[PDB]
Amino acid sequence: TYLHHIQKGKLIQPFGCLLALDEKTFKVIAYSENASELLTVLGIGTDIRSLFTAPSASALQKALGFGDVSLLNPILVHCRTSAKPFYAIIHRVTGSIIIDFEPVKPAAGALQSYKLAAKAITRLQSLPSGSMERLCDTMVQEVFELTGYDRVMAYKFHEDDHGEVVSEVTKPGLEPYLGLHYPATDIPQAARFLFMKNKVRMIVDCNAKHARVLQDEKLSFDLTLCGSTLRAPHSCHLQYMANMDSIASLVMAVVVNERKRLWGLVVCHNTTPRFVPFPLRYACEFLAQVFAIHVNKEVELDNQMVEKNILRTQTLLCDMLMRDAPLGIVSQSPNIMDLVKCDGAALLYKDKIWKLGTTPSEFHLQEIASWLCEYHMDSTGLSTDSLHDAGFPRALSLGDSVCGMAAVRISSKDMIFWFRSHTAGEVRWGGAKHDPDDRDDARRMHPRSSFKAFLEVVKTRSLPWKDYEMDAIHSLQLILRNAFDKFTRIEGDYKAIIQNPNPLIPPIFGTDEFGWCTEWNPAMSKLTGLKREEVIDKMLLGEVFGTQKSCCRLKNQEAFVNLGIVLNNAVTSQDPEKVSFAFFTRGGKYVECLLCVSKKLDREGVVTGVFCFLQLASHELQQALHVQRLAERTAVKRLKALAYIKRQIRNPLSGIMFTRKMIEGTELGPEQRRILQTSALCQKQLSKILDDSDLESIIEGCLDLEMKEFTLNEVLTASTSQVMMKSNGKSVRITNETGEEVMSDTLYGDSIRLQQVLADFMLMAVNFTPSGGQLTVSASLRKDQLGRSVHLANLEIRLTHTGAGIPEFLLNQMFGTEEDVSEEGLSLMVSRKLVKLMNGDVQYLRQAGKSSFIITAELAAA
Amino acid sequence: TYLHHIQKGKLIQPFGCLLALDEKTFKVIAYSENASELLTVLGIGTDIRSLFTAPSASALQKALGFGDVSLLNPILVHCRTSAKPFYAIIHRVTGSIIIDFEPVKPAAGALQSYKLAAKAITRLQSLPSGSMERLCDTMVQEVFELTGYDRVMAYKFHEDDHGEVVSEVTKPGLEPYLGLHYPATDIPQAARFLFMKNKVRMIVDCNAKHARVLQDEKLSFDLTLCGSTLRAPHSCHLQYMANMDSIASLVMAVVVNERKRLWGLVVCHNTTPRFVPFPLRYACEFLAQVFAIHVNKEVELDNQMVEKNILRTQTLLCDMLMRDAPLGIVSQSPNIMDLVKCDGAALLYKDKIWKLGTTPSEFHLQEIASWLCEYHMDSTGLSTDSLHDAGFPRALSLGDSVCGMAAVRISSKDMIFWFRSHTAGEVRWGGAKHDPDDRDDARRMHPRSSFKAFLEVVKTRSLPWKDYEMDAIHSLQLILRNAFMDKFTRIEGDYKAIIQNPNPLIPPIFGTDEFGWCTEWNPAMSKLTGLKREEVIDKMLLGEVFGTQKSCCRLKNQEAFVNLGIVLNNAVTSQDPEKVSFAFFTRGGKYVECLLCVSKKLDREGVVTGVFCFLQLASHELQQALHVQRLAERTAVKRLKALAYIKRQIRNPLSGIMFTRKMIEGTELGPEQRRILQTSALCQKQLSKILDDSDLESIIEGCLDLEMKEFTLNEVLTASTSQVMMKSNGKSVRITNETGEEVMSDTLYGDSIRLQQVLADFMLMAVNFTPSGGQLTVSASLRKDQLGRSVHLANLEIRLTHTGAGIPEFLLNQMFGTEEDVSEEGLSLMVSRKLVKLMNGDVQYLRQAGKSSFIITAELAA
Ligand SMILES: *[C@H](C)[C@H]1/C(=C/c2[nH]c(/C=C3N=C(/C=C4\NC(=O)C(C=C)=C4C)C(C)=C\3CCC(=O)O)c(CCC(=O)O)c2C)NC(=O)[C@@H]1C
Ligand SMILES: *[C@H](C)[C@H]1/C(=C/c2[nH]c(/C=C3N=C(/C=C4\NC(=O)C(C=C)=C4C)C(C)=C\3CCC(=O)O)c(CCC(=O)O)c2C)NC(=O)[C@@H]1C
Repeated sequence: TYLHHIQKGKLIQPFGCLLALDEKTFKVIAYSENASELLTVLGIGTDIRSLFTAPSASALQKALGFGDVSLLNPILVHCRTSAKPFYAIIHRVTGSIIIDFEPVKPAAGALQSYKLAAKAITRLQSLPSGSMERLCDTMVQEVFELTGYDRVMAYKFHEDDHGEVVSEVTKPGLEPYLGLHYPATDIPQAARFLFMKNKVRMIVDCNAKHARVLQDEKLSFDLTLCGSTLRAPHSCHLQYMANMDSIASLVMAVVVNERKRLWGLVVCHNTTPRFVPFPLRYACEFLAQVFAIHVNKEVELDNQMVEKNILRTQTLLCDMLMRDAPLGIVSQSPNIMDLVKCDGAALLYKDKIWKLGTTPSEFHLQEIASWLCEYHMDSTGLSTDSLHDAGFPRALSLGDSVCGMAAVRISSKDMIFWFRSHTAGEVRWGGAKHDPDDRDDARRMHPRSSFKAFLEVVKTRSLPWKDYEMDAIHSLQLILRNAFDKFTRIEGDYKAIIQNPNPLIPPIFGTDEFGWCTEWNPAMSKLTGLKREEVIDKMLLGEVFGTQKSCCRLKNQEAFVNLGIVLNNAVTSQDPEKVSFAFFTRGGKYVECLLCVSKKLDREGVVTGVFCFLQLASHELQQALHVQRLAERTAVKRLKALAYIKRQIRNPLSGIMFTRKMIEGTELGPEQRRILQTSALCQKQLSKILDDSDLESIIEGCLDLEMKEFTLNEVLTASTSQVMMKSNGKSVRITNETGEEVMSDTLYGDSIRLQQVLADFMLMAVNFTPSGGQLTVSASLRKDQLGRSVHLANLEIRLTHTGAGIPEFLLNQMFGTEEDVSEEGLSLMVSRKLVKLMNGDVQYLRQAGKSSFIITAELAAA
Repeated sequence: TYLHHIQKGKLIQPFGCLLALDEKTFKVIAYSENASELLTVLGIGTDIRSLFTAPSASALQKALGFGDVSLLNPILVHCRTSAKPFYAIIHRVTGSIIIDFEPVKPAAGALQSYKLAAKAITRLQSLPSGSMERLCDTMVQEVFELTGYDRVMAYKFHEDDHGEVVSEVTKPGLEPYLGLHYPATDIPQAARFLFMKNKVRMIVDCNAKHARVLQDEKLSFDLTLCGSTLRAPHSCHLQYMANMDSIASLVMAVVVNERKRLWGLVVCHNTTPRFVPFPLRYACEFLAQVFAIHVNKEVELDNQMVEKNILRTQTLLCDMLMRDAPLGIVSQSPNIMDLVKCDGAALLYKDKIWKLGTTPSEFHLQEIASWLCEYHMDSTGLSTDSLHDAGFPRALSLGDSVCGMAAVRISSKDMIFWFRSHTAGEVRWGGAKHDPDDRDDARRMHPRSSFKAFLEVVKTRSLPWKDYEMDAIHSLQLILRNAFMDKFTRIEGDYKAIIQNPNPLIPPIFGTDEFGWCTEWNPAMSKLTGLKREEVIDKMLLGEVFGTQKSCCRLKNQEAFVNLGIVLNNAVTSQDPEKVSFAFFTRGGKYVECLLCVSKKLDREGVVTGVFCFLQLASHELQQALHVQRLAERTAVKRLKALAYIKRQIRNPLSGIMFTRKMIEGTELGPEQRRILQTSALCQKQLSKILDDSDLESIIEGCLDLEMKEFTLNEVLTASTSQVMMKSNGKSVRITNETGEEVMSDTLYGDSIRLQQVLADFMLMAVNFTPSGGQLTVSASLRKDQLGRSVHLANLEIRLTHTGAGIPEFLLNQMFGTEEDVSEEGLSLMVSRKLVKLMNGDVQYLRQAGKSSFIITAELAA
């Protein structure tokens, strides 16, 4: 096996010395070949104190007999002959305690080494939780500057033990490996087992004259070098790295629960032999642990969202109970589409179909019913990843517009559909497509010699239907049957995997106008142990949910008062009110749930009682809303100011609109009419900025552009108009030099947003240009040198000024370098991002003592 | 006694009839004289089914069998003779059941009764917590409009059982009772015991001639009337109410926990006889229960505020440990004055005195030091509310500047003092001072006839010294004495020499060196951890003292180990204290959840030499208070930065519009061109003024400063018209100014932008709700002859006009503040309401037949 070969390896990488001391007599029994030429007699049986100085021996011996030596590493020792600084790393092996010596090429202890990554941890913790891509990208970015390798990657393991690169930052000029998939056999289980114990592997150069550990034959024990930091990599990996042209590597390890699972590895490559000091490697261990800490939060947050999707679906399902059976679930605002994520829905009732979105034709839906009625008659529901895989003869007749389906037969020949469109199943492989039946074998020596990308075309399929999604469809099926259980799941392989669902209806209990209980759901009975008959007429507040001598017991008197308040506030507002409910069951179980209480309305429209139900949220979920509940009104109390300001700023903006519009009627000067056109564009800048409520609403998401005709002559004129008043006041000379043929180009990009981006960028030069200084604006389409045959475009704007350049603090705050942003540099961060959405990036460069804003943009048009 | 007299009372108020039925045979065992004339034959042995209609009798019979009959009260019944409505109040007594009937003079059950207080409940929960005065003030307001009594009071019970009025709202033209104290003799302990059972007690007529309840059953059981709502008030209290001139009363008992203590009472008075229907009385019971819960919450917040002060004192004390010298404890702003709430503090150290704040003279302080040197040798501390009470021979010389003092014996001659100034101890009694030697006497027949306020002057003392404040300064004993068994003498209230043992508040402290080994382990830490300092010194704090496995103190998991390392390294970089959570397992198994404060330790040479970690032990409720504070702060800094970007990026296009207007001027413009330009001018200043005064923190709750600028009336109408002309011209409504040519040409001086801003949104609110037809007319008037123009003032009247039904009042009343719903149309009017109101004017809607009109009158000068 591979593990047996790795643990029996007797070769070490020629960048250090490995001396092993006996556990009992505390003298060397094994040594590396290069020890004599690097530590200076090196013969076996000489105490280490002979080969070092007095402070080194005392420091080593004190930690030699320590309990756990992991934290004391690294240890700075000096040789007796020349006192050349060495780093000593000590790990204990049952055969002999092994010390690895690493020269200190021109931080002692675990805590001091962790300080090297302190700047990286403060960047990971100060991150918006929720997005795993941002967490992965910021971790690879930190390692890139922390270790200084040519290419840093985040290799994430999937369920099939194969991996995919989720993020990558490299030096410019290197081919990107982002998105590539690699076989599971590339990293065997021997390496996966050791990565949970070593957690850091470093290779200085894949072509090195390996040294030999010449342990004496008199040693009864089988000394192991698996845990050492100097272990020579296997010959297959040396050729594997040579094929990828990665001479040096530093592979990290991420373990979710330090149950425990190797989430992935952080791979740092280098085309040249690279050496990294041990404190940095130890620091990377801490950073990986912090990364694994935050990874476990993202999976928890994902688990919270899937719980909120169930809760939101439960809220929707209760609403569909009150609505009319055949047509109520369609006419209202929350449709059947909101129940299950879909691109369309249909409802075949009374030989009539109620299309609700991107659904097949009316004729085609009838043929869907014919296929369902015979091929899958036994099952009342069906879910298919792809309709062609199911066996539909005319799957291709309706095209690739829709390929998934989740249909349940409520009654007779009436069925309700749920259509899902296809997804881009394009996956790129690293040179070998992983397959389930491949297994690691020790006979293989040379790996694949080609690493070119493989484009594996996956058959046309939609997203797989989630397990919780299927119960939501089944829950509506129960609702519709009453208002008037085997499910087929053709997913993946062509196998009719029959399943039964779990009803997702919430525990529902109702009250009449006076207070007597009226309804008691079976889900309510199973949660509390009280049958429907025993709580069918007793008062809810007093006898059913009461403090003393009650069928269900509340915690204290506050619960009694709180329950009565909610049951009375329901009549005032029909909208559901969410409150925390807790009570004891007949068996003494303490349950914590979230109570939704809403009015019950009859056909006449009068209050006929209260319809309420509980949401069985988890303890972690309950605290999430409860904490947010303390600041829930902040979205209303504070929104008054934003709504008032936006409303109060809109009134005189309209006054500006009416005033200048009427000017066009009157007689105007020949060149004077041009002010109206410039003023109109600036006016539209106010209109669009008012629509954008917050910058925080665009940084995490994407601020959509505008597809409109647009000429470059006006925007530069409009952008200059904003900054002339500042420039004319504090003297600043401004000139524009742009292509005359570009005025008639009439580009298809956004005009108001690009004007805004250039407005503050041009303001930047004015605020830092000395009196009388210049300010040049340029433009260059360069349509003949970017491949305009394939529909694309290019753009560039230059902003040069005098004044020895702008200060560093304002300049550094762009590109998300410094976390804190000033009241002045935040706009530049938004402005820089606003051209990132335009496939461009702004840069700075100082030439001849001048400045330059190299802002680039691309016009994605067709 | 008083309780014995009440328990054997056979009189009831002539406001209803009382019928007592036996438990088994259900026959009338007792009745009142008024029953025959109110329920019609009637007598003992009469079945109650023969007094009402069949549907009503069965409803009563159903309630008689209910286990908890307080739920079904009240019950609406009708007499069979004439179907006269009645309310049945039922309560169970061991001897027999008692039924109270109440006439109905033009909600059945407890739930529907609570609906009458639903409006009052929502203005108690939606209250910003922190002060009991606001909660007490609003609760009195709820009962005032609900019950409609002449006056409503909040009577708080103090420790000595005497009461104090803490809140009061009355009908206009009364004598306020706020702040008045009343002796505990007024409310006997017998009445307090009954209030824990009968929450609400009502007296209708003070001079009513009670009708005796006849009971000639010759049975063993004695019929008690304590629980009946019809019970006759005691003879003494009947004369007690006559002196107060309060015929009717409605007292509500407030019990904090239902440990169970009567917090106080809510008293309602009415000069005329008053009747409150039972549902409102039951609703008042629910309101008291909600008030009781909120009172406990206010107490809990007050208790947490004390804990925060202890944590603040603990954090301050840790700084004094690192502070250099007894000279230094004065220099830095975290001085002794912040340690204890005091008006002054003086430190005596080696024949030199340092004073901070309001302290006595140099010479008097020396005698103060000499006074303890000859009076209180045994005690090392002192605490006197008043120095005159303590025994200073020259106490009067110090004056009112300093009256109280806390003293500390740092050394034989070293002393450090604190001073508190005299506080105005004004308490007004109701007419009889309450003395502790007063006991309830059952033989008393007439109460006091004088209720005028009697003012008792309390002796000149200071604020009462708290237990933790004397503890805080004792914690300074150990810190100062160590860096250089005991008794503390307290003089409080009556002259006494109480000796108490203080328990020092020094928090647990542990520190490490630059490598990781522990350097300190406080005795407080040893008690909490169970580990002696000997077993922790010279051992790694991370991994050997605090660690997951094989460690002295066991962390919960790898989460704590990583987090502890982060805070121990961020402290070196960040000198400021870091507030993080910390949990660890004591060797005894205790899971100590606490907060960790880490600050780097600086040597005298200025080089870092480790960390200084101390713990703030906080309850499970205090920790979440800071946790939600950060999350409340989590969206706080974001909106400031988000608004500062929207505000900054709207200013730039405004400068562009300003520049275009400044350049549209040209060489010269036509007669109308500059006029239409002028309308654009004042419209732009409205854009700038709104941005400068954004977020409306002042115009909504304060007196925003206005601008007095030479103004002309004619421009304000035209500029404000164009803002609303866009929507008006486009739709069916029209705008036509009323003839004011003489007065518009006439000049009045005011704030153009502020008046136009108010006028602009008032017209837009009009055009919006004009029902797609009719004309809008705006008029004006200048008043300088009708009002005195010799006062250098003038009156301006602006009158709008509608053509339609009229804006709804439930939205119009929102601008006056009566209504608060989610509709921005009323929000804008309310904010502008104070803006004109700031101009010594008012705004008034004036309804009419065809032409609904506004009225915007403001005070304008010249
Ligand atoms: C030999 C025929 C087979 C083999 C054996 C093998 N592989 C490892 C360890 C690693 N393999 C890795 C693969 C990658 N390297 C990359 O750069 C990328 C993607 C960009 C991948 C997927 C990685 C990483 C490791 C860990 C490196 C390390 O330091 O251990 C080993 C263990 C080496 C050792 O002696 O310790 C072995 C025996 N790998 C093959 O690809 C073929 C099938
Ligand atoms: C009789 C010699 C003594 C006495 C007896 C007494 N008092 C009560 C009940 C109350 N007395 C109250 C006093 C106040 N009333 C007020 O309006 C104010 C302040 C504004 C005060 C301090 C109050 C209140 C009550 C409770 C009234 C209720 O709800 O019942 C009683 C019990 C009456 C009964 O028959 O139940 C008795 C026996 N009070 C005196 O002042 C004299 C000394």
